[PDB]
Amino acid sequence: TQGLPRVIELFEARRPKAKAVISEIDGVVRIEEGEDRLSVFVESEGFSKEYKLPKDARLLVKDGDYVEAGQPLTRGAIDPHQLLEAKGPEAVERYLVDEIQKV
Repeated sequence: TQGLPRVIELFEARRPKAKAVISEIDGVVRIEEGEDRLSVFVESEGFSKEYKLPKDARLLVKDGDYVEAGQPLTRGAIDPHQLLEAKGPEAVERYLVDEIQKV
């Protein structure tokens, strides 16, 4: 359990230790792995951006799936600033409040 240090981690908006990753744009998910490291490509009409992922960490999105902006690709806590610059302010409010209340 994360607990009080997590509450502090939230109220201070501090970089999560087990940082998940979020899509900066809206596009399809194309998973590519030769066996070295894992790469997850969020690709769209005008933009193609790839995410470097460690082979060990697991993810929430199967290949070919649609992802909204700021939608977490991997499992873990989410860096507030990232989703602020991704999804926008209201979603940040929602996440912060819901996590504090989760604890």
